[PDB]
Amino acid sequence: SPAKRLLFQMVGNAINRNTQQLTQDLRAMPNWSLRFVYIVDRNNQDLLKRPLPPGIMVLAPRLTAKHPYDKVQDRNRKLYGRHITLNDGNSVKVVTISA
Ligand SMILES: [Cl-]
Repeated sequence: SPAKRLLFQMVGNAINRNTQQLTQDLRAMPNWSLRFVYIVDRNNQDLLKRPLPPGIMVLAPRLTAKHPYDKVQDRNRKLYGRHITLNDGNSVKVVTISA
């Protein structure tokens, strides 16, 4: 639920940003908080090219233009996810992970 509030604030920021700007503001976040957020592009790559922890790729395929939001329990963790399209036209999936 901290994870859900992180998704919320992140999506709130990201929707007004382009790919390059969202990449740099993701990079500018502190390391301890990055372990909880991934932003996955149309190539199923994290915007900082980090390897995706398992579970991210159970949730990501579900996140769609028609059904943008979903939550999953995986490996004693809640993952929360949201598909958005940036002002670029590029689509990304912001995914956050708990404790
Ligand atoms: Cl959108």
